[PDB]
Amino acid sequence: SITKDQIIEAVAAMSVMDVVELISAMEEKFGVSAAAAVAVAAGPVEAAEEKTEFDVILKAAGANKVAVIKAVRGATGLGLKEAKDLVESAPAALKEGVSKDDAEALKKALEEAGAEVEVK
Amino acid sequence: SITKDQIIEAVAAMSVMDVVELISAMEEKFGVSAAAAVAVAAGPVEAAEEKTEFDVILKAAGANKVAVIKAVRGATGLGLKEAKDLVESAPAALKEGVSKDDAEALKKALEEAGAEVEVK
Repeated sequence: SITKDQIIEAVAAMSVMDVVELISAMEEKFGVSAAAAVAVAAGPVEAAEEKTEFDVILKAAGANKVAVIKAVRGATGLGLKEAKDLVESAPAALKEGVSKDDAEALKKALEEAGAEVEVK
Repeated sequence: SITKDQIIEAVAAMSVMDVVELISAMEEKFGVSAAAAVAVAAGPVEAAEEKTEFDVILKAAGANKVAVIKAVRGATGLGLKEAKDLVESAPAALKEGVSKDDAEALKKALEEAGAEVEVK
C-alpha cells in the first residue's frame, strides 16, 4: 500500500526534522546536488572593518550661495531648483558614504568659496 | 517498516510524473506556502530524473543585440531594461532546467540572429 495519498499522510506522520532528512536523502540518493549552481559564499562577520564611508553635510552656504550651488549640483547633478531648495533647506546632506578623497575634495571647494561644511 | 529510506526508493520506483503528482498533492495538503520550499526544492529533483534540465546561457549577443533582446524578453518577459542589463551582464542565464527541445529552440533562434549561446 504505497499510494501517492498514503505518502501524503506519511509525511504528516513524522516530524518536520524527520522530513528534512527525507528530502535530504533523495538529494544524496539521486545525487541531484552537484552540477553547477551558484557560489554565494557569504563569510561570517569578522573584525577588521574598512573606513571609506564619509558623509559630507552642508551647514551654511555662507556668502557664496552661488559657488555652493555649483558645488552641489556639481557633486550630485540635481536640477538647479532642487539644488537651490536643498541649500535653502540647510542644513542638508551633500553626500553619504563617499570616499574621503571625494569628501575632502568638495570640502576644500566649499572652503575656497567660503562656506561651512561638516564632516562626519 | 515505515522507514524514511523506504520512501526514498519509492520515489526512485515511480515515474517522475508520479512524483510530480505527489509533491503537487502535498503542496495543497500542507499548503503551497509551507510546501513552497519543498516544491521548488523538489522541482529540479524531479526534472533531473527525466534528464530534461538543460541550461541556456547567453555569452555574446553578437552583432544583433536587437534580435537578442527580443529572444530574451520573449523567452522570459523581463522589462526591456532588465533584459538589456541581463544581456549586458553576460554571461547570463536565459533559461534553467528547461526541456532540451526548448533550449535548442531559442538556441537556434540566437544563431539565426548571429549570437553566441552556451548549452550546459
